[PDB]
Amino acid sequence: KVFGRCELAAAMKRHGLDNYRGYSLGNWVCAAKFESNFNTQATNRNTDGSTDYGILQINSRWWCNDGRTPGSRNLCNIPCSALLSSDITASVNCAKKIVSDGNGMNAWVAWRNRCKGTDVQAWIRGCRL
Ligand SMILES: [Cl-]
Repeated sequence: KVFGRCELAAAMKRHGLDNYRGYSLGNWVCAAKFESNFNTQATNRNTDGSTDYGILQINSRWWCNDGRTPGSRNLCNIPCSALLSSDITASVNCAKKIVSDGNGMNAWVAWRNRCKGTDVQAWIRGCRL
C-alpha cells in the first residue's frame, strides 16, 4: 500500500506516534517519506547482508527475522514480512521499541540526513488532524 501523506499522518497519530518519546508527528511522516516514500512494500538490502523493510525501513539485523541475515536478533519478535502489510500496526510497535533504545530517531539514517533540523511540521500541514 502506498499511503497518502495525510492518510499516513492520521494512522500514525491513531497508533500513538505523535509526540512519542518527544518526537512530533511531523518527524514520523518525514521519516516515512524519505525511508520508503510512504510505500508499505518497500524493501532495500544493506551492505552487511541485512535488509530494510516497510514504511519505516526496519532492519533485519536487529529487529525482525527474514531468515537470511546472519547474527539476526529479531528484537521485535516478528517476521520482517509483517512489516510490509497495509496495516502499519506491526511497523509502529517495532518503531516504538527502536526509538526508545537510546539514539532516538537517529536510528533512521534518512530522518537524520533529511528531516532532523528541518521544518518537519510542514509534513502534516493541510491535514485534517
Ligand atoms: Cl510536527
